[PDB]
Order: sequence, then structure tokens, then C-alpha cells
Amino acid sequence: DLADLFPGFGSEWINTSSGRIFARVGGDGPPLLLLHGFPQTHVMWHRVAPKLAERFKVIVADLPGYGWSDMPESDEQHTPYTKRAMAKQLIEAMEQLGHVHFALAGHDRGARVSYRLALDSPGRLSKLAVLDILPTYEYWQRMNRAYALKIYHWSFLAQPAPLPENLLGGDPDFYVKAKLASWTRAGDLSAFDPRAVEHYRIAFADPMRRHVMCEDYRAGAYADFEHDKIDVEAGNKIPVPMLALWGASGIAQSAATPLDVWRKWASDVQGAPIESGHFLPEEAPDQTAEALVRFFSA
Amino acid sequence: PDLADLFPGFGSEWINTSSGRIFARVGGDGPPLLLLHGFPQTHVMWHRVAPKLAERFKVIVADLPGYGWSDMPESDEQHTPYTKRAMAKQLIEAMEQLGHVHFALAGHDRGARVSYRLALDSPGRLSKLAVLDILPTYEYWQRMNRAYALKIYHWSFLAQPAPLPENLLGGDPDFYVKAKLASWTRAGDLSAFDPRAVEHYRIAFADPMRRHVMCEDYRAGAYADFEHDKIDVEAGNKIPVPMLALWGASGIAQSAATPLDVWRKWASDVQGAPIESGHFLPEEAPDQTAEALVRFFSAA
Repeated sequence: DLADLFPGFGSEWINTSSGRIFARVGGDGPPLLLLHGFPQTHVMWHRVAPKLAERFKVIVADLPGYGWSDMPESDEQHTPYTKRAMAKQLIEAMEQLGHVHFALAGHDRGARVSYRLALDSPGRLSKLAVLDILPTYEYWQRMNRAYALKIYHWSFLAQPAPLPENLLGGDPDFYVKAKLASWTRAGDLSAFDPRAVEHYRIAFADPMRRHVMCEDYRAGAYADFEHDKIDVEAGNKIPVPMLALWGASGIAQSAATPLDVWRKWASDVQGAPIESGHFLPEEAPDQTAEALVRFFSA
Repeated sequence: PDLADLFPGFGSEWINTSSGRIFARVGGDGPPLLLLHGFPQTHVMWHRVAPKLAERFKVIVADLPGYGWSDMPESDEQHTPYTKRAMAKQLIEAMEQLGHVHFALAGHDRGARVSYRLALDSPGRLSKLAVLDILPTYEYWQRMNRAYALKIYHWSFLAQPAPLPENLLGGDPDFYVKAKLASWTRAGDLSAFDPRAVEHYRIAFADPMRRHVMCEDYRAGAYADFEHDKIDVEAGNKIPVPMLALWGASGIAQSAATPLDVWRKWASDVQGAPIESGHFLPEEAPDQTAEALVRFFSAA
């Protein structure tokens, strides 16, 4: 009993070498891949994807390991849940749809896949939008007392298995609801469609899914950081035109001024705050959809 | 579920204070020496060194306020009872109930945070101070980087507002306490611990009220404790009590440290010695820890 939050969108299970990507597909026009983050699934886009779908071929994918996407078995370097590996798998997924050049909008973890995709394979991207993130490198580099308290989960979920898994397994409902609520402007679940929450909660109820998220965060503490580190110390900037959007009360703005930071990572970045917490497309759907439509359109 | 008396010869004292009772095992005679445990332990963590100290001292092995069998004072929005300043004042009162207004103090982990805060707040209470495998709380936070945030993640995790840490710790409390114990040893397993000691730790950690107190401790450690430490750094206040800083070669002090170098910024007279041990010096390396403590404290 999970609601269909994308009425009239198709359903694709896209085979890749690293497992199937699930995706809702709707609209027509240039291809726009939408990527969710933690602790969500592709359904987080349900309030903005229909507006995008009047303009673009919208592909709302579950991340590798998330939602209904297959979970590749991780390893000691958390390789398939590195953003590099996730980006490559999603590139593969898009190629299976005939999409070798596409627009990309990512939120949270999916935004981390997105900018890593833009660094690793910029030729795959027409335009990039990242929602309420700074590069992983920048979070760790700004990880002082205040910020370590603010995003403790970056260090907690990165603890070696099975420590976060075992703590999360006692009452997974509480944690997924806690993280959803804590990062919203309001600080509760009012911003979210209850049917969306059920998708997130059900995905989080699966211990393998939770393990994937921890592996995602372990990758985020280790390989992802190291990959970002190489690029920023090499002066490798994202050449793809990109939009950095962030919630005024979101997470990105807690570490630093997001546009300043992204200008260090991207030679063609525009930015705009939106009055929202972290979950821009659900807390601020119209404003997010308008900002994305405007930026991806000509 | 029966435990184990790991201090044969020692008495058992519930010390009344204005914030609740402090449990302590008391043995030996001579100059008073208070032994303070840390997280996630109880007084019984001293069971392998306290006999050797009891050869020369009246050894008071106390459960920290809110820990073990000590009473748990009601907390507040500022976690005041579990700030190290309030814990030190409560232990000062405990010690006063025994006639000890001037004592030696060895602290480990949280108890060492109590102990150096006690030395900053009430240095006249202490003849000599020994802290085991800590740097000041201010230092941990000021050194907070990616590497530190990952290694001492629990400093930020347990400091999250209630009931997030409590609800998660509830998910598998037995695992968590054992993982903390094992992950901070040199061996990486429970093999350094007396299983009777581990059972003490597991049973205390099994109580949600006890786990709450521990989070209250770390919440203080992220806020009030850090602020209190900050006032001293910025005022140049140094610990004047003769200090010994022991740390494990593989412990939670050496990482971003040379702990003696850090501690010299905090104390005018501090000696230091690495101990071949992880974080749990009195259990991983009892003879070495006891010898260093005995050598440092033997005078008075």
C-alpha cells in the first residue's frame, strides 16, 4: 500500500552493470534526471516533477541502493555507494534510455552524485542543479564543533558497520521521521505529503536499505571526501553550467555562504536561496520548480 | 542478575550530597585518593589498579553522579548536574562527607574531565591530579575536524537533543556499550576486560535512565563544559595542582595531541607518560597504570 505520487508518469526499471535503477518517467522534451537524497526516495520530487514534466522528459530515479533501485553489495571501501560509482551507474542507466547528454538536478545525496557526475563526466550534462548541498569536501573541511553537532549524522552513519545499523534497527521509524522533521523549516513533518512519508518510512524499514544509507555515508566520510579532495586541490572545477539552490534554513547554509563555496567548485554557477529547510522540493515546491524550470529552460 | 565484587577488602559507601548519593568503594588507608571512572563505565573500571593504590592510600572509587549506582540528579535544559563543574562540586561535597577536603584525584575519560575541571575550579581541594587518556574538552572541540569527528563521533552523537541519542542507544544498548569498550581498546575486542567488569558496564548501560544521564553528560560536554573550558583558556587560567597526564598509545588522547604538549598549555606542572594501551588504561595496562599512578601520587 504505497501511493502513486506521479500520476501519469511511467515506471522504468533500468538495468545497469551495478543493478537496476528504478525511475518514474514522465513528460517530454530534453531529458532531466532528478536524484533524491537521504533519507528519501525518488518520490520527494512528486511536487515539482509534474511542473518539470511540462517542459522536459523527467526521469525521477531512486539512487543506487535506495528506494526500489537494486542495492549492489558494498565492500570495505563502500565503492558502489561512492558518488563516483553512483554517478557512473546513473550514466549507464541514462544511456539505457538513449540519454547520453541530459540535465541533472540532485538533492542531498543525489546532489552529491550530481556534482561528482559533473566532475567525472561533465560531457554527460547539459546543465546541473544541486539542491541544498555543498561539496562533501566542504562539509568535512568546515566540520568544527557547531557543524559536527549540526550534522552529527555525517560522522554517526559513517561509523563502521554494524554500529549505526544496530542502533537504527531498534526503531527505524523514529529515525527516518526524526531526520525528515529535523531538517525542515518547521521542524516537524507538516511539509511532507503523508503518502511521501510512507514511501520514506517503508524504504527505511528495510535493514538492507538502511545499510546502504550507512554505506553512502561511509563513502561520504572516506572515498567521496578523497575524490573531492583530489579535485579541489587540483583546481578541478565543474565546467557544466550549474544552479546551486539552498534552503535559507537548510543544511548547506549552515557551513558557509553556499554561492561563495560553489564558485570555487564551478566556473559557471548561479545560486539562489529559497525560504525552506533542507527539503526544498517538498517544503518549497512551487519556488523550487520555478527555479529549476527557469534554469533548465531557454 | 547478580554482579561481582571486584574490590575485595573495600567497603561500600553511599555518600550523601545535596544533589544525591555518590556510590563509592572505599579501601586502604593513608592519604585520600579519589578515583573517577568515565564513559561507558562505572567505578569498577578501577578494580585492577585500586588494590595497588590501596597499599598506600585511602582509595575512594566513586561512581560519577548519574553513573553506576550513584544517584541521578534531575537534569535541566542546560544539563547542569552533568556539567563537569557541577559534578566536581558534587564530588567535593561527597569527599567532604568523609572529612576529605584535600585529596589526590585520578580521573579517566569523563571522570578526568570532572577532575581537571575540579582542579580549575577548586585547586585547593587537590594535592595531585592524574588524568588518564583525555585532553581538555575545549581541545577536542577546537581540534574538531573530519578525522576527529569520525573518531569521537559520539561526542556529537550523544550530544544531540533528547530523545534522539536515547532512542538510538535503546535500539541495541548491549551492543553499543560493548562496541564502545572494544573499539577503544588496543585489541579491538573485549579481551582486555574482566568479564565481571563488563557485566557491570552492561547492566548500567541497560538502564535507559542511566543512558539518559550519559547523554546529559555529553550534552554538557558539547555546551556548558566547553564554555567553562573556554573561559579558562581565554583567561589564561592554568591548573596549579601537580598533574600527571597518562594516555594510551592507541587511546583517545594521542591523535591530535602529543597530550603532554596540550596539557602544558592547561597546567603549570604536568608530567606525562604514554601507556601501552588503548583508551582503557586501568584495565588494558593495570600494572603500568598503577605503577605510574603510585609513583606520581606517593608523597603527601
